[PDB]
Amino acid sequence: LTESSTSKFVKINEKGFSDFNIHYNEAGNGETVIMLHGGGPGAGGWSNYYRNVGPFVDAGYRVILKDSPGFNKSDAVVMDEQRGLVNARAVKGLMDALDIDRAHLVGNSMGGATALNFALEYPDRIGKLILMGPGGLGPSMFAPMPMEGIKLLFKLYAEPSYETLKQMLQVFLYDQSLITEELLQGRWEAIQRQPEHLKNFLISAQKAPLSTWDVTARLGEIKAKTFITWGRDDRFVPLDHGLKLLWNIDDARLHVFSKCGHWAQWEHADEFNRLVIDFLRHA
Amino acid sequence: TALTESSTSKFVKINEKGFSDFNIHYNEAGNGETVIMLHGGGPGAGGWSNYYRNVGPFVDAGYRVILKDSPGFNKSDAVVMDEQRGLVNARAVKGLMDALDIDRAHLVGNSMGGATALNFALEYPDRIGKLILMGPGGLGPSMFAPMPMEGIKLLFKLYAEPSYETLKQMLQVFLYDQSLITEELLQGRWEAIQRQPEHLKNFLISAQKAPLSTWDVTARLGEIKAKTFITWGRDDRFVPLDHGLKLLWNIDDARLHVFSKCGHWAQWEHADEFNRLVIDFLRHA
Amino acid sequence: LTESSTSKFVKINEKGFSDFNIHYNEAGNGETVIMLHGGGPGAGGWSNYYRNVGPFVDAGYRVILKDSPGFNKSDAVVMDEQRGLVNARAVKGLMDALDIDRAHLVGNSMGGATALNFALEYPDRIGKLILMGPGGLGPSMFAPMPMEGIKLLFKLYAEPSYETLKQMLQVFLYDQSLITEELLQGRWEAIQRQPEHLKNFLISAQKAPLSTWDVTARLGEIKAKTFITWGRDDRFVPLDHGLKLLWNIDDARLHVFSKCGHWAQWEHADEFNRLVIDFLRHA
Amino acid sequence: TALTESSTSKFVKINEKGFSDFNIHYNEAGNGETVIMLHGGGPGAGGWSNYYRNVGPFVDAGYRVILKDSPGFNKSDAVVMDEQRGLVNARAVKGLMDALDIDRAHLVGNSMGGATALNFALEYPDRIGKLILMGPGGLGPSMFAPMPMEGIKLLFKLYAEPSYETLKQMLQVFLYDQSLITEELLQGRWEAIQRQPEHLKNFLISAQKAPLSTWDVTARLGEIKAKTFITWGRDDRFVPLDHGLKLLWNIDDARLHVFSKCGHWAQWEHADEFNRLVIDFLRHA
Repeated sequence: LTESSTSKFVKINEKGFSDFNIHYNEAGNGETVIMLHGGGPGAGGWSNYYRNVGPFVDAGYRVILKDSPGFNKSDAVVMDEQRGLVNARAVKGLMDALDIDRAHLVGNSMGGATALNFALEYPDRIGKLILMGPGGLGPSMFAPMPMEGIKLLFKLYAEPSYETLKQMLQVFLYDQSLITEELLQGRWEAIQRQPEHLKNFLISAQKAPLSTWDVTARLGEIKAKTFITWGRDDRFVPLDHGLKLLWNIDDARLHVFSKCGHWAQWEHADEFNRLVIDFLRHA
Repeated sequence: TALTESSTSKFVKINEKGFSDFNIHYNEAGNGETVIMLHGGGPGAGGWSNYYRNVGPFVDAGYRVILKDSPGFNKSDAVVMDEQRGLVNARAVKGLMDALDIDRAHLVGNSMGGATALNFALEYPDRIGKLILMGPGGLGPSMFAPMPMEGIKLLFKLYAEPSYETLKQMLQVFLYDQSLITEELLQGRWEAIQRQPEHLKNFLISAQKAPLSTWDVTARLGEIKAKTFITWGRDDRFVPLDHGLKLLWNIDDARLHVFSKCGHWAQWEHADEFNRLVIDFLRHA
Repeated sequence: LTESSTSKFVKINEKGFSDFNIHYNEAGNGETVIMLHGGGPGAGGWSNYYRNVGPFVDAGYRVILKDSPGFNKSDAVVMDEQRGLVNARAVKGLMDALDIDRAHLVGNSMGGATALNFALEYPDRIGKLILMGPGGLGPSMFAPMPMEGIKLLFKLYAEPSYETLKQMLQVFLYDQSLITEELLQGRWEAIQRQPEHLKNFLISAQKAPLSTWDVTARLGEIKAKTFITWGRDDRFVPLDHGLKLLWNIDDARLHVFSKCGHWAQWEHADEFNRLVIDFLRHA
Repeated sequence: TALTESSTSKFVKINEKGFSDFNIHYNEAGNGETVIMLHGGGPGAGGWSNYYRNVGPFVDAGYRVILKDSPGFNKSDAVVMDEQRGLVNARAVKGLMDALDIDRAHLVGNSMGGATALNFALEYPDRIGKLILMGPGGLGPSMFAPMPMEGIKLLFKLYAEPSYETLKQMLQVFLYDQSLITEELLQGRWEAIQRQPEHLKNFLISAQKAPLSTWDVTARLGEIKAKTFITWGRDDRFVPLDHGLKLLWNIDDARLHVFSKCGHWAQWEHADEFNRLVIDFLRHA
């Protein structure tokens, strides 16, 4: 499987979306599993889950790596509401235009916020819920905020540069040796590729700061089976939020990887894949 | 042969520091890599009672499974210990391995058994494979839970004043869903208490000689190089959830899994999930 | 100062209150400080703050030890709403009939929930906010619930007895030697004195379980200077809620006493008094 | 005499384990019970710089205040240490007390100074009065914060590549309200770095000989009998808030106070509150 071989597009229509073009990568048959990427500059479906797409399709699943509105190859956009909620509406739209009643969700950071919102708004359209360091869960009980990674994230959005990108990555990953010239230059080009997304993201932040993302109060509503994962060494989202989800979502479980940053499905792809696939198959 | 408590029941004499021709009872089945499961420290605890929902699946997965009765518990010989139990128990595990010609073994440890497993990993690093901890005890104070915790108070109350009712109360506190307690579970455990009364008295004499605080091996966790899998019940009223974090941060290569709607016994209350997760860990980690 | 010498009554009129008689103990002149008791059987204004009333009045404060509706000498009542909110309405009523525009609040357990609700509903009628192991803050991130103390609390309400009372007290206090025959028999008589309160409390619990008490979502609204105290060894309310309040209430501080149960103002009266009086005078 | 940095500036030669006629600089004023305040470990740290917002109020409250410059910092003599700094610094505090005929002293310690105070309480229990800890360092891993923390990364970066800009960045990370940084605070600290460059190099050589991990005295906290007051900034990006809990649970008689909207320096960013709380503790605890 490759980026282009799975590259596809589709227009959607929802509350705040009218003939909006959404990009994504598809492969495999069976139950549908929609993986949602984070909110960092240059983020995208394939770039974030290219190490999970293969194993999951083999496991007999229909994998869809979706590009959220205002990211990668999906159309640009400015949001007046918390991205979590808006992103979820975009998800429903993609499954409607594509005719998909049920879908398993896998979401990291912004993707996790999106997944949480989707489960709250459309509980009848979601299968199992998988969260990897989801964002927008309010204050941490131990970590000063904004967290290290968040400060670098906004810094990168407001003042894009190779240097700042690297600094963000060094804080993004636990094992510094994983930061290669290929990875650096790779995402570097992605950011410069579509600057409009960077500015639009910042404008949206103005309209809806992270505080409008906190859906903690509605966690008791989610009834979908949930699997929470966290990198023990995540400098972007607080580890204690993993406990928050574990205690407030009726049926959930928590798995924490050691020597792991904010990119668990990538830094510990093998264990992540085995765990989630096992979770989807037997849970 | 059918796999039952009786069909798997065996005994072996061990020799090690503090042990001379000491009889250890255990339940064994299967062939392949060795997995020794170590039980908790409550009155009436034993290998079979702790792990009867796990032995079958592990054997079927291709492992040689040994459910060991630690010294001073169930069918193993009686003893009054003057040293911390985790260390003494660890010496017993080595003694059993030596006696059965087992070079290396994966360890699964619950509570006292978890402390035992940690001591084993520290004292005999070349004799252990992977390390599985299920709510290990003796790791010192909690950063959030007042101590002694509910489960510990009932454990000591049962040791001093054994009764069927107090046993039921302790089991209830150790669970998330108290309705899961069966008449058969209670009866089996009550019989273990009634039929080996000396173990309760000896445990208390031992506890006075070596308080639970002497079980704390936190300071040496950084020495453990065995790949470790830590499991905890989100609703454990016996040992503190934050100790799972303590282990996750201090042991070099570990991962932590917390089960929701689960009391202290993750291996029992969430047996299927526990079995799948641990077997996957042993096979692919 | 004594119980009777400060014993007083007063009728109030609020949303769910019409000519409702509220009891309390008063002494001293100056700024008004209203202390609210916990929700355990036999609880009451004087019985819970008799070690703090003296020092505070001397500090130049007008101290009012209020009996919440359905407790001690105040009229009986059955609530259909979370007690925190109802209790706050009773507080406003007491200050209205008594003509008190501003008041400093000191609340333990149920009293803390009451204080939080009052600050949220009537922010223009509160001075400084002092919380001591306040209840109704949702799930704990570490403590299994119901907590040890809560189980004994309900056990005592449903099946009143000398034995259960003692067991509750042993879990209520850190230092077991403080449990004397005088204290035991003392509160024992108080409980049996008015059984109607016990049954009414249980009925109210049916109408509004602890889940309707969680006002966490509105903590960001409180602007009153807040002082949070917690017993390190509290087996009734989770220590991590102290951090919850510290992070969500704009201007707060946290003090944790070691070797201390769920009755901080009593178990560590001297330090508690110095700290809070200093807080009221200089904060 | 007016109380200024210069008017309080003094020097004393000390003799102790590892010290022979070693010159220690300190700032002193007041009379009464002795309170020795120990500074943090960042480049340019010193007694006056750490505590100039506290010395006046403490002296006015009736205490003899000594703001000590630890070995290898500010105006005290240079040194390359091969043992953990907290212990070596503690020996220096005793040396200073012996040289000045001070029998017992209350200690206030920030960061490295907090580690120093803990070591002092452990090694010389009969020479300490009350113990005040303000964000003490070297207490091992955090149960929640990834390490090294932001403040630690900047501290080591400044030690290796000193610059005014990196100094400002470090100070910003150590505060909650970054706008509180003044030109005078930065200039004073920058001068301490520029005028004693050897301290930065010696600190790094010392750190290689005795990593921060050797500073961890967690295992002995139960030995401390001094009444202890632990203070922490809720927004400390240098040392973890949960270590405040660690101290609260392991030290026999302690209390914990956490300031909101406060970075690492509770004594500086919330000076008035800190002064009132600590003075009340020394007087009535």
